[PDB]
Amino acid sequence: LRGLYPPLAAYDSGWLDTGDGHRIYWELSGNPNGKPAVFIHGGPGGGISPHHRQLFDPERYKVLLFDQRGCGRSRPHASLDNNTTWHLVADIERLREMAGVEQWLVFGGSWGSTLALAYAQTHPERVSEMVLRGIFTLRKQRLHWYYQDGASRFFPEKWERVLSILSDDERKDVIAAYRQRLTSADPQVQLEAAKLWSVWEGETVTLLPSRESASFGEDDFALAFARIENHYFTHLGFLESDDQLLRNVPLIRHIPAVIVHGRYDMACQVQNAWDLAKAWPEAELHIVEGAGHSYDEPGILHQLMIATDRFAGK
Repeated sequence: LRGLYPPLAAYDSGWLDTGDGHRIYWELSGNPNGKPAVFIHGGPGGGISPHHRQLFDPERYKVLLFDQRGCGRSRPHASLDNNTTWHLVADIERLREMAGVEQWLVFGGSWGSTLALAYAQTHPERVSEMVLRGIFTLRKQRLHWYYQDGASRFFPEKWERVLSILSDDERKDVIAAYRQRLTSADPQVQLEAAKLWSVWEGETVTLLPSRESASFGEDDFALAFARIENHYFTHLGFLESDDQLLRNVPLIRHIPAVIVHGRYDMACQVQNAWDLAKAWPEAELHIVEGAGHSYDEPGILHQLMIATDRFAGK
């Protein structure tokens, strides 16, 4: 189809205690005995949404949605204690064993494409196919484009607000100036910065401006989102190799995949989708023209709904 499936209820939900201070939220909607699928939300620190359920066929898919760690209803709110790429990879497996799935489709866009890759490349037997979107491999060039010099040139008026709170010395490294504030003993300080990191993204993640970019300002979300995002970026996704994710594709090349990406996606450039495709020829790349970063862009949504329907009713 072109649009989302109609709204529906999760058939199950709960909290999985990780054992190191974390209790992660997880839903279960679709079909009990259907094709097992997992949704991997993006923007490190963003959270799942009821809309993420309407993205898969109700009668054919059993989708597992889960809040990441310190975000969403996942308990330890804004907790950056034991919250890295590799810890999250462990949570996907727990949820798998728990869910009782031996292998499933990994649906994840933006940061979720990152985690999808990082998970697929360490558990190649647990993914049947992958549907990636707005590819994000976490290379230094990519963090620099959205948080230092690049996206800035397209939203000069929006980036001045993000810079307003930084001293000139502090302006030569936005990511770090923001890690100070975000990890301030003072929380009013860390909320002022959190609201400025969040809104920047919510405002450049769509081609045309939408009113729903306001949600990124909301204190709680903005506190978790900003500090979790800046956390992972500060550690470079916790990968030791700028290109560990590209330079590790052979391990999953054998896995059916579809790659959707907006030509004008300002959060993660097309260059990432192309680079990954240039390395994974068996994957079907779809550079949707006239669109931005958000999954819900009409052109990106289409290809996503098409990939999903195909990967299930093959």
